[PDB]
Amino acid sequence: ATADTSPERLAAIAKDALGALNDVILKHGVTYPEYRVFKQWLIDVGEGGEWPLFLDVFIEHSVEEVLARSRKGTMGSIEGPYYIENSPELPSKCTLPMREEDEKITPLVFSGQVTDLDGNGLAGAKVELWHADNDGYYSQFAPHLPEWNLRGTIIADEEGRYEITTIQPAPYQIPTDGPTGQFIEAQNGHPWRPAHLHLIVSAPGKESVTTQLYFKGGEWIDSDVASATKPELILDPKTGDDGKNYVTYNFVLDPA
Amino acid sequence: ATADTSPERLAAIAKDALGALNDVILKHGVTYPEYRVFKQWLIDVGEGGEWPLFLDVFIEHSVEEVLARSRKGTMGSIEGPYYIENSPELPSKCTLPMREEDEKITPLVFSGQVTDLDGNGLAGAKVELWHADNDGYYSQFAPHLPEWNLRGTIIADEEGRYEITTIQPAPYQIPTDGPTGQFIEAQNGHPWRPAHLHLIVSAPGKESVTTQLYFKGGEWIDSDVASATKPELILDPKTGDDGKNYVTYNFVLDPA
Ligand SMILES: Oc1cc(Cl)c(Cl)cc1O
Ligand SMILES: Oc1cc(Cl)c(Cl)cc1O
Ligand SMILES: [Fe+3]
Ligand SMILES: [Fe+3]
Repeated sequence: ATADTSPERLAAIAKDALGALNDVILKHGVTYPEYRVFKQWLIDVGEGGEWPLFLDVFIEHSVEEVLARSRKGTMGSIEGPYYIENSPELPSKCTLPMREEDEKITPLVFSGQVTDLDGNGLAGAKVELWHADNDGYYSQFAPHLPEWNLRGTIIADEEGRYEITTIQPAPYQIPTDGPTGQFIEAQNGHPWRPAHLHLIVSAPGKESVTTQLYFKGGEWIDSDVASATKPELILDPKTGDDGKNYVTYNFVLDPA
Repeated sequence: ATADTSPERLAAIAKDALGALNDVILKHGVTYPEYRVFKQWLIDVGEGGEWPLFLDVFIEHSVEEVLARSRKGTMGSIEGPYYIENSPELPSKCTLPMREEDEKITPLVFSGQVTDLDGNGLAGAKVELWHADNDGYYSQFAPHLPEWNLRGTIIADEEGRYEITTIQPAPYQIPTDGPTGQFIEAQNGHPWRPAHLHLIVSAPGKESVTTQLYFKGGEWIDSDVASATKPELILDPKTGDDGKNYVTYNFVLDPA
């Protein structure tokens, strides 16, 4: 990864970031035993491979918030740590790859349209969808799962429409025993994110959008540990007589 | 390491530390490519074993500053990452262990007295001294060095006096190729600390003091990368006719 940040921009960011942290130590009278625990815990974060988790939980929301200012289309949200590029392509009307341990979960039928700022529908539009199973696991991050379980890139039709059947994911829990979970536990927090779909939506000559969608009534929408929920992103699915849940959600893309 | 910090104290520290960092992202409009570089660099810090270095350079000074408020005796300074417990004991009048590559350096004769707040001299007082050689290396952190090179615990006499001959350390440079050095290089900084002695001074029923001493005229006293220099800690050694440099410095210990 590379960034085009100047020495002077970096200096300025570093000065107030370190200044700020040093200010917090002063305000709170952080002790030497505390400093020692902090040092060991930073070591533990790295040793446990949790920098992607910790940052995406506690920092990414502010980086999306910056990006949001430059965008007129659908609300973005954090990518989080579980995205995988090049998920297998599926047609506009499709069902995500899934196991038999998944086919017993009430189906979720997700429909809608990808458009521009003026509402023109968009051909060649792709919807990359990934989410957790009813167990709260992601494929490629749980060795029991078929590697593209609940992952796909949907090819939207000429009008920019799709109909994807999947399942509702379970809420996600941050493993309690790792450094991040221990950080949360030690301050009496909840290591939970509400149930959510991840989507990256793209189209020719359009700026892609990374977002998440949530479920009205879901537990933890009011207390997402990653501060990544937005009211605009909450789905209210209706139940059909097949007993499946139906929801329509449209994507609006900024020009590239 | 353990600390006795409450869930509520931890919550409060975390809230403003993360809040502060998220505020810096917002103020500066930190980008996704920047966020990605930041994430990789945190990973690299851990992989390179540089959490002790980075924190002691950029954070420890604030933790000593907190501790300083509760102390009436000699000014403290940061421990930094190179302290080693149980260095071999030496008598009140002694010379630090050193090589032949060290005996060619002009000697530094360091004298003084350990006392209490009222100026009463202190028996059973110990002066743990450690510093770098003329090359800027520390023993146990450079495989060529005898493991206690320029390290000792000095036993002060009945009056609390010592006379330790050593050498003046060279200034210290933070390795430029590691994540911390690369952090410094990318913002156009200087990876240098002024030449310094480290001391931990202790006595029966007294609160030990961790401090450093610096050298008038030394380069980088005006720009210590670790912000750990204080005017009270700067030595002005006088040259004798043996051509050795002489300095007197007294330690004043708070009661335990
Ligand atoms: O997408 C995610 C993002 C974060 Cl931060 C967490 Cl904790 C879990 C996720 O499933
Ligand atoms: O004692 C030290 C403390 C720090 Cl922070 C550095 Cl960079 C070098 C040292 O020799
Ligand atoms: Fe997720
Ligand atoms: Fe040092």
